[PDB]
Amino acid sequence: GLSAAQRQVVASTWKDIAGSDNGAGVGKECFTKFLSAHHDMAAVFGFSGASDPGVADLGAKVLAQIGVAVSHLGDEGKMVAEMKAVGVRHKGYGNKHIKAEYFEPLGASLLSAMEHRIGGKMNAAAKDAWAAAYADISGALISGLQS
Ligand code: HEM
Ligand SMILES: [C-]#N
Repeated sequence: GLSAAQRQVVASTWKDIAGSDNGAGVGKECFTKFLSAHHDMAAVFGFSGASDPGVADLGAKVLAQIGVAVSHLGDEGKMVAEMKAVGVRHKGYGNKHIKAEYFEPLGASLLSAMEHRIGGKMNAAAKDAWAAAYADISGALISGLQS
């Protein structure tokens, strides 16, 4: 759960993270750094490696989905219901054995890619609130995945 203050710094910094490309660039960097660090993850996604054209594609779709989750943070039941639906779709994605443990390393890569973009605006308060926001968004996706 996010506090009112955490919801506010997440909604505020998302404007800068989204940039003029709806976070597409942040997505490309997150997924390229993640798969370069964990080569074993390429197969879970069905990618050939970090250079596969699909990582820039999927990176834009993930960041665009985080953007609609950010627009619904004020209604928790709404945000978790729609992230559960995304999670239910993941049962049939990649190697079809996506595991809950894979989400915490992905989170670290996302927060670094966000910081890379926004610089000093991703301060300690922004990082804690985005860590809390990533915990709820992926947590709701995992619930759908395990349903
Ligand atoms: C390490 C964990 C994850 C894995 C292995 C994974 C894997 C995949 C794969 C393989 C696809 C491509 C499906 C296709 O070919 O159409 C996909 C699509 C998608 N993923 Fe993930 N995903 C993960 C985490 C996430 C997270 C954290 C989000 C949260 C926003 C997310 C959001 C999406 C979206 C929006 C799509 C596009 C299709 C749809 O809306 O269902 N994924 N994911
Ligand atoms: C998930 N991409």
